[PDB]
Amino acid sequence: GHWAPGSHILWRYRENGGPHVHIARPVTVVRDDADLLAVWLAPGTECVKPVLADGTPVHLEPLATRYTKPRTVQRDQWFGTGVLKLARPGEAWSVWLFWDPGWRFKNWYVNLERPLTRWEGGVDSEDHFLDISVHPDRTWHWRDEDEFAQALRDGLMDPASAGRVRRAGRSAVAEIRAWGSPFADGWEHWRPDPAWPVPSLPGDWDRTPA
Ligand SMILES: Nc1nc2c(ncn2[C@@H]2O[C@H](COP(=O)(O)CP(=O)(O)O)[C@@H](O)[C@H]2O)c(=O)[nH]1
Ligand SMILES: [Ca+2]
Ligand SMILES: [Ca+2]
Ligand SMILES: [Ca+2]
Ligand code: NA
Ligand code: NA
Repeated sequence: GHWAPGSHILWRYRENGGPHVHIARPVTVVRDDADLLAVWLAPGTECVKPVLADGTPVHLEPLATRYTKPRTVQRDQWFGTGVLKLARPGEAWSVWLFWDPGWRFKNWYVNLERPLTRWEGGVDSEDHFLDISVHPDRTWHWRDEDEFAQALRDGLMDPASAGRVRRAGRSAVAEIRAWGSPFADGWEHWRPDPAWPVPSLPGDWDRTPA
């Protein structure tokens, strides 16, 4: 079934090549139907993110060991402006919209990922490392090609899995070139309902349904 707009759910990613949740983001459902799930991640929301086992930031670990060193999780608020996330059921990416203060639209962000799986409390995925940035002038470029390369070097991905990610990348680029959904759909002009509260991080944010 579908969640009513205004519902609170969790949007989650598992650790790379493991079963445990490492990213958990409480979000408000904007739209949920057979064609699209859209959610709003508000500024200040309490989230879960990965850190290295010593609590230090993943991004600061050299690439050579960034994906080999032991990790844990940390609660942290969503910094900066809120993000709108959009995902077609069954599709191997979601598209997130980023704005600067004053709702100055910055870019669409194509997050290549395992198609979201729905469960009672939200949606779960696995990030595929490679991303795409799309600018308001319709141009585009890759992000994190080097992290994608590193992940395959460390066996976080098979040649076959990597191939599937590259295929997804080509399909997303095809949509960008054609200016299809959701790029063409004016979500850059969407605004959250000011009455919506900031959703809480559930104490059981890490539960994994069978
Ligand atoms: N406003 C805001 N943006 C965030 C936050 N965390 C992460 N992001 C953004 O989400 C983007 C993707 O996160 P990542 O770099 O950890 C991963 P990946 O590139 O594989 O999706 C980052 O570039 C970062 O800017 C946050 O708390 N607030
Ligand atoms: Ca990503
Ligand atoms: Ca990335
Ligand atoms: Ca990145
Ligand atoms: Na469908
Ligand atoms: Na203002």
